[PDB]
Amino acid sequence: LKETIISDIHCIITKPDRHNLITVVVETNEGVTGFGCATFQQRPLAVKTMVDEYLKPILIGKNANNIEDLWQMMMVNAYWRNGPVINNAISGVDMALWDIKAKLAGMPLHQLFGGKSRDAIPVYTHATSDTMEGIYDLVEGFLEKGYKHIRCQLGFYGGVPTDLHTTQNPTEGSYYDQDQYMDNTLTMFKSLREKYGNQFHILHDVHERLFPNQAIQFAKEVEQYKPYFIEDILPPNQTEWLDNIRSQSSVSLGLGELFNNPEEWKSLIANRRIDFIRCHVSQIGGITPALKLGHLCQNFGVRIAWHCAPDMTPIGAAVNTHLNVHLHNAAIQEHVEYNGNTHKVFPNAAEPINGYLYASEIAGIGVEIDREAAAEFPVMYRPHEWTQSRLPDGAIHTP
Amino acid sequence: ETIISDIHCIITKPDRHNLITVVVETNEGVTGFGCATFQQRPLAVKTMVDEYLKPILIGKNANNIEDLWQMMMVNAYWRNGPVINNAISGVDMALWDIKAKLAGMPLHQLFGGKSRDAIPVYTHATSDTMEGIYDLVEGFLEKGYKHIRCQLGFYGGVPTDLHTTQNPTEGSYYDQDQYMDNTLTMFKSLREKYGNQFHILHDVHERLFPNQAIQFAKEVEQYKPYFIEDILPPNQTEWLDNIRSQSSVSLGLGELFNNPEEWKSLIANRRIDFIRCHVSQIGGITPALKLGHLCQNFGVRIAWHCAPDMTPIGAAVNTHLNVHLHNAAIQEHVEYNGNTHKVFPNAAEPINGYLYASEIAGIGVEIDREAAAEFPVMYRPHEWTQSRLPDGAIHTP
Ligand SMILES: O=C(O)[C@@H](O)[C@H](O)[C@H](O)CO
Ligand SMILES: O=C(O)[C@@H](O)[C@H](O)[C@H](O)CO
Ligand SMILES: [Mg+2]
Ligand SMILES: [Mg+2]
Repeated sequence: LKETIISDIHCIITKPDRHNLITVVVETNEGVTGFGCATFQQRPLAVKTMVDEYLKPILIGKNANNIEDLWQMMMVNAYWRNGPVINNAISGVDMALWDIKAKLAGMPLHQLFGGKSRDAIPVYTHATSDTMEGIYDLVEGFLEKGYKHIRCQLGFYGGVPTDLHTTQNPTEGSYYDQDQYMDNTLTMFKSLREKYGNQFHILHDVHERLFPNQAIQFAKEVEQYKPYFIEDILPPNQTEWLDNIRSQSSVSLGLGELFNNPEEWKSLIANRRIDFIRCHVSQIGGITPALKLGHLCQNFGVRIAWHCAPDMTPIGAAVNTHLNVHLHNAAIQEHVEYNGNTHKVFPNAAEPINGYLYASEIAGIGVEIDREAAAEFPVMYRPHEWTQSRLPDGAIHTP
Repeated sequence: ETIISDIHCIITKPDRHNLITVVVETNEGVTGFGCATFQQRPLAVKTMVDEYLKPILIGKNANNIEDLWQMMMVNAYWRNGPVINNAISGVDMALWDIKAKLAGMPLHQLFGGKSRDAIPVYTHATSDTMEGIYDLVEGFLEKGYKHIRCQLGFYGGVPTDLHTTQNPTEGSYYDQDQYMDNTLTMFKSLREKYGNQFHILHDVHERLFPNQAIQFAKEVEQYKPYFIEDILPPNQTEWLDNIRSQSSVSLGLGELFNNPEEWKSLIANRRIDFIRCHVSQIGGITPALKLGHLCQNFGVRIAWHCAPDMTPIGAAVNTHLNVHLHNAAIQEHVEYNGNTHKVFPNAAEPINGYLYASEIAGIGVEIDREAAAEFPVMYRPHEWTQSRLPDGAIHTP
């Protein structure tokens, strides 16, 4: 191996399905090209500005081989640090550098790490509908495909305030009622267990919809249905309340897709407050920190379920599968089938087979972006009205 | 209702620093100004304001600052961090400016008025020699300052003078042991010469590993610093327990904070004496009031970070916060140069070691948009942030 000099950096935003996806491309003098995921779907222009105007100038000319040095350097380069815009931009670079390294090594990404500790990673997918029969329809399709884990949600939560006990002139927003949401969810679980028994593991995402007193009540009530995990039962700033849950419920908990600061997860993990870490890999700054966090979780007996919803490139998905077949404490990979457009922008994107995702076996990450093809689906402004989530009295709640 | 009619985000560089101002316009003729300054990444903040905050603010009622703050903070789902928070801060401060203007009151009067007459100020004396420090100190004492942050030596640049490797990686190098030794010599020398004539502050600037920090804290204690600042990086503050158990040294920390999880345990466990957050990096006035109150409960005082790379609008806001919040302690000095005074008129300067809050309606300082246009954004690399130890490793800068 000789020095590998960075020659150019690109940042591409594309929207082949419903979400703005962000890819970073790192070119080298040596003609070895790396690809990485930088997807912060809600603010893609801010991530692209970050890469183009700020990371590019500090990276051109540097030796790509020293990923660790470059990561440490990038993370503190703006002085102020740790956030979703900065970390996503860095992730795109970090993943691309790992891609370049694996290509130079002539190895699949996970082989650099130390290779496999499992044959493939199990997958769970999403069944959400306003009717139980909609859920049943989705569930039965997934079971036919060999899925053994399904995240189920009954009802949609966020609409006009008129349906609720609201005030005389409600502030504009996406309204919901926490009690209605909990009641529907418990009914859903009961119905699913009566209908399917233990045919599949049921997951559910509380999505920080609750106050702490509601969260603990919900944990106790849902316990009997033995969810594989209940996800984001609290927002990231009230996880200290997990202690009271852990002292009286055996419910399995996943949390962390929101994290972009180590102080959000350090005490959480050291105190065993969760069972599955859920971080979005690009939010914490890429592969480099994901390995370390995986190892931290291993020490404390916490398993890994990285956030892998559709708001991420198939490049990012492939990276997570490499991480997932390598880290011994990886548990499961979230997945939603890719549409035709996405498959076209990112060739060779793996889909699950009989409920398992297999890591790519060519050199590198295994998935790149077709640039000229990404341009057909340009960045789209989206209001994301659901993030203006309000309770009946009109107050914002964490969405 | 005060309906928001437009939002602007102006980057201007009258001095060394790309400063960022948010302007909120209204149909009530009233105009608000706020600071969104993240100097190292200004275009990212501007993108955030222009493309993302503006559409969720136009047509909304500016009176309800608290709602708008809560709404903005979670609007991108992912949250916290310097880019989003600074954008939000610019808006938040401008909404406060509008409210104060409509009330016909200085900002601090909205909050509940003064709990001190003015806020003391600390200045900066950095030199390569003790004599250089003495000269600076004496000039400050003559002007009525009683608190001075002192630093002996400059720490960065070429590693030729250090015990480095054969072919050092490009970067701004320093040696932690030389830095600690120089700082201790500085404290000793200042106390020998001036005794208790003035309070001495020093900013460790996260230069140390935890084991070094603990040792330094114990050694420097005898010199009674007013505070030692950023003795640890924001991800190693658990190590403050080690220090707090065996040293009486006064500690300030937090200019780097942008996430409440960074300060919550720290404050509830009394691990610092002065909170140092930069108001715009935590999201503006709205969260600064709450954080100030949180500290008050726990017996922690306030020394918000102030620097030339914050608009004078931001400075004025801090002085309003400082004369109002009972647990405020001291305001870091920012000697603004002439161009900056031109672009941001009526900026207060210390008088006999004190900063007095503005007494006109509003924040009291605005941006002159024509003046600002004379100094467009200019790229800067900030090479100092690539800080390295003699073996070539990055250290938090
Ligand atoms: O676990 C999940 O897939 C969800 O929490 C989504 O990521 C969230 O609605 C933002 O897209
Ligand atoms: O406390 C201070 O004024 C310094 O730590 C500055 O924030 C830092 O050098 C970046 O400009
Ligand atoms: Mg989720
Ligand atoms: Mg400082």
